[PDB]
Amino acid sequence: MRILVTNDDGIQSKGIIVLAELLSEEHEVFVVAPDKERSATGHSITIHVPLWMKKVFISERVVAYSTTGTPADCVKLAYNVVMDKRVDLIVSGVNRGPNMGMDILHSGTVSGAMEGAMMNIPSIAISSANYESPDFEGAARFLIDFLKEFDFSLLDPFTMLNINVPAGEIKGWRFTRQSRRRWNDYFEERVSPFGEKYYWMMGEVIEDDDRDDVDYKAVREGYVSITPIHPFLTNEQCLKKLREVYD
Amino acid sequence: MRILVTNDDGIQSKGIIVLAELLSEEHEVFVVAPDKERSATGHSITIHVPLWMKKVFISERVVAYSTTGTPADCVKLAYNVVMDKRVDLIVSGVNRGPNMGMDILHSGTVSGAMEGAMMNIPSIAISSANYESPDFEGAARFLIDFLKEFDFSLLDPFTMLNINVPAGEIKGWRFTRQSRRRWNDYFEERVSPFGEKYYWMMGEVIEDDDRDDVDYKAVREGYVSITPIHPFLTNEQCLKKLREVYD
Ligand SMILES: [Ca+2]
Ligand SMILES: [Ca+2]
Repeated sequence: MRILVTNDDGIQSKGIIVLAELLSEEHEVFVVAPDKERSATGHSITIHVPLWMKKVFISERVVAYSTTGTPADCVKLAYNVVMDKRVDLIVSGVNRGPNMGMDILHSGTVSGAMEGAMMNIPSIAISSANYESPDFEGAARFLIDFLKEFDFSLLDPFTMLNINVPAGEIKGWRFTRQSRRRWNDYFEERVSPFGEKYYWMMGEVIEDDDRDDVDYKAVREGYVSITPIHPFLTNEQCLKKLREVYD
Repeated sequence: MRILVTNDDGIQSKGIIVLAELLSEEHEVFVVAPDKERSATGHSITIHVPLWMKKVFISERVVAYSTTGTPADCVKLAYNVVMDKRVDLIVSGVNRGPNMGMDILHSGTVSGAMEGAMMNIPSIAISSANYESPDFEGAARFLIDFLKEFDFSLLDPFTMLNINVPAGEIKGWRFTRQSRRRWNDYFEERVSPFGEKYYWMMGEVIEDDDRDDVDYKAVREGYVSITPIHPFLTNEQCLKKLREVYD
């Protein structure tokens, strides 16, 4: 299987290296990731200026390239220029920290995998749900096992898998829905040497989902959270109501 | 989009001119076709003798060249010496007459596109389903409209689309599978002036497909037939059984 590995922390990140090396023992792995920190870049793409790539070494077992673009740019470039449109699976990660709730909208890790979903290529965004003490190997090992037990034909079109792995013990797998986890974010105001004020974004997490099958609850219980998501944001319930009211 | 256009009827065929002209209205078109009739040449290529090319005129925006080779040779030449290995799409046609069932194996039109598939370049073979009232403009116009509605990421690697446009009115299009339409060939015997007999190949068509989603049935109904085909001929079903018995 020809696998494309990418991430949003940079090609030199420990999370992507372990993932690539472990996947290289059984598959043909191609790594195309950002040449710098791309966390919180969401699904941004580069259209105003050109993109550049650089061949880098990360293992004699894998073909690697860094690009001046975003995670989504990396997937487009890998697909069209590095892998000759021959990609069997796309894995974006392993990210240091969780990617759950509404945070996935600005997640670079998720965007990489989503670009794959948009092309109907089986894709997975994988994150170690513990920023402080991440377990890249455990997440990678879990993935290798998942690839042997999961049947990707069950994946509907334009659908990818957003995966969050507990850092401690993995007590099992659980298919979940995206939660509404978000933040009470504010700003820390400060003053620069030249007398101009500046702001630092800060925040406290909000976990107020009443539903029992959401992503963070599963992870909280030591269970890997596997959420099938697609690039469609329509609020059907609301749409139906707006119509039965006007038109 | 850098598009390569070829055929099996010769660069002077009305079928290829109409097609190249329309595609140029919004695409960088290059035409590399045979300098002579090449219908029924299948996937033959020129390896025993040299290949020659000749600059030809068709449009002020379209770069054209005829060659002494087959449709397949044309694609190899076009790609390596005319388009600097930069081809986004290959379209072969528009052919005068259908290309469905087993007949696609000896079709020069199909082979032009199949060579592109072998080189892993998105390719399309397009034919007007009526030999006697062909409709080159209709077939070409359908393709232009189809391109605006087709997602090339869904066209697997080494795969091409074999398209047959019915003559007359198009009710719509369908993604079909290759049928087993074929011919019961035979020969009419005749004698030359010098007393030696010769044979003229003739034949009656055989249409005995029980499946409803095959190419010719869609065409008969007034629908464009679109079949995704590739250069892989293994009979998996037969192979499976052979391995079960000779394990
Ligand atoms: Ca990150
Ligand atoms: Ca022909």
